[PDB]
Amino acid sequence: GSKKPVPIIACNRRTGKCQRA
Repeated sequence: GSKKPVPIIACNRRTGKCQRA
């Protein structure tokens, strides 16, 4: 608990939906 990083997510070619596994 120090900094506020950001993971990676996968986008989808459908109903505005994007997220990681």
